[PDB]
Amino acid sequence: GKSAFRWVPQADLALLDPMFTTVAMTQVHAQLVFDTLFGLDSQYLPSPQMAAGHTSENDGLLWKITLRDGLAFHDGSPVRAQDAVASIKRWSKRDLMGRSLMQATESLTALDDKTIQFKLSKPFPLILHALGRQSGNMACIMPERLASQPETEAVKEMVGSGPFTFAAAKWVSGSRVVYEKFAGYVPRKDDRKPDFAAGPKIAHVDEVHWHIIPDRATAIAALQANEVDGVEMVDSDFLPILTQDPNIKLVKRSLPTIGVMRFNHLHAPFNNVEIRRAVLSVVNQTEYMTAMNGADFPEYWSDRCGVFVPGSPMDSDAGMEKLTGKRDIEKARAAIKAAGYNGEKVVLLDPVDFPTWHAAALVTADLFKRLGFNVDLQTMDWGTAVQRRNNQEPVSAGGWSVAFTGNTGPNNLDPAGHLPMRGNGKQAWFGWPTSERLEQLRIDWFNAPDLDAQKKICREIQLQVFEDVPYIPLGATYPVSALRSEWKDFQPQMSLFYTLHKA
Repeated sequence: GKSAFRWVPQADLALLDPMFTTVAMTQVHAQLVFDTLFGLDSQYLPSPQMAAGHTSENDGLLWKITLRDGLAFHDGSPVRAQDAVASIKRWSKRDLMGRSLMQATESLTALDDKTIQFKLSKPFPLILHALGRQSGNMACIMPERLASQPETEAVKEMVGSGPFTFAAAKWVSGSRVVYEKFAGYVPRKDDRKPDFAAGPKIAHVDEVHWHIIPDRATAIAALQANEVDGVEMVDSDFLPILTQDPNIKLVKRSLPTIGVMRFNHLHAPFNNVEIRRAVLSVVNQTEYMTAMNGADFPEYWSDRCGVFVPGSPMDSDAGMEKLTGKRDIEKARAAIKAAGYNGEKVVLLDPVDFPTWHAAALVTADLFKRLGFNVDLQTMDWGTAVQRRNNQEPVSAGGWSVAFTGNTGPNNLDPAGHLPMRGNGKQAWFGWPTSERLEQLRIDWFNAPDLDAQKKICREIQLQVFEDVPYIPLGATYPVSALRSEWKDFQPQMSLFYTLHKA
């Protein structure tokens, strides 16, 4: 009699503590079992979820957050402010955003069992954005007895307040994970349409069953045979069959993989900003996306990708002509020669066993040869290339010059966790670009008073990325999930099992 949603995750579930690890499947698990003080909508803006509201006083140095009525943990005990305080303190040990919030917090206390109080040293306008984090790491609320565990010891007992309970006796490694609708869950008021994690969270199925199927062809066959209801990760090879199947609905997920060309900024030739800007002037995202993804399903990639997720609030047209304008090879060749390039060996790391990034390496090798570079395209396994790109030494000592990879997830929405834009030198992501401007602009975004101010700073960040070229975006590739056609309102921002429904 129980209704169930049968789900094929992209990987098995290995860890249960959402504060302990950022791995994708733990964060999906977390959105079934736990809840957050604030949710994010499709514009990734915060709104009350477990909270009823908030107040800001004393010139933004004193914040009060009130819990709404009807919150309960899966053991029946109500959620209090003391549980939220203990959860936030533990969550802030490993979460980047929570760490920044508590660095600005003088004291975090519960005034009663319903009101949370932040006493701030300096203003932190991103406090609601912080407490609204949905993944990596979800700002999940646990009972104080569990939130008091050390941040270095992963929590094993699953007691959340979210719309599903974790059936621990049904977690079978390599085979099954089972979640059961929390009968005691009281969704917040229905004053807005459910949208990502904003509005009421309603479970419309009695159970969610993860079917672990490592063979991707087997998983697709189960979906077409109506043996499962959804598959998290659909490879491009299966796009023709699934598009033709009228019983299957393909879901373009909201957050893409932004492909990046990453230089080694520590040695010639890409320690020279004029050479980096010359390469930027001939990168054609249409060519990269066509080679990496094919031309048959262009609805799942974008060739107009700047620093941030295309179409998201921080995205803008600032300086985008640096990518969308004419790709002039002759002028770029002349600029590289004028900059002083003299045939130095340029090592490209080619991961032959990773098809998309192998394709990006091949496009770049041909482009660099036409630019006049002395190209050394080194073929290796992806795991080898990941080790090689950590070397900071020059090419003469076995070093590298260009590498190719992708950045996924909400980090690409804003400067907080954005990896390639960072400019703190040898403390930055591999490649180690130095841009004091980009570092200061990121800090400016943290201190920005409102959304309009944040957007203006992210325009400047994009202008500065094109000027200093810490990396070059190659395009955005959107992952795809597949569902049986009867399932509606599946949220595309994250694999979520509330809101979705059949009837």
